[PDB]
Amino acid sequence: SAYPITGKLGSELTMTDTVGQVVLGWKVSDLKSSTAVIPGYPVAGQVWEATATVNAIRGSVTPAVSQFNARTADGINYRVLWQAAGPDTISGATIPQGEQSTGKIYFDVTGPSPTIVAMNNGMEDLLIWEP
Repeated sequence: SAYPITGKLGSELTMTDTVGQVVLGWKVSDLKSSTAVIPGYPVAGQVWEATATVNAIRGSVTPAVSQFNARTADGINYRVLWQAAGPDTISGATIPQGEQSTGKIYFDVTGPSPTIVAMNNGMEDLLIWEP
């Protein structure tokens, strides 16, 4: 597979999905230890956050926020705390072509600190943002 598409934190990466007839852009930036208290969530480690923006380039897009993950370089993975409580969380609402949607996503970091964000759809890694 030609996936994943890799680039830098702070950059917007484009993915074309012709099965869904959509094109979207995702920006991920500002991955960092958070002071957010999520919850009613059972946090085991330290809450981390990133700021994510989805861009509906072609078609209406419903962002697949549950696909996000924070990772270390060797590959330890922390699932997004999709959606749920979390302050100023990105909306999961569908956005029409030409609009964008932004907000925070959170992670429960229980090991080494992450430096990477990756979107994975259960089948493979699609988009990766690294230093």
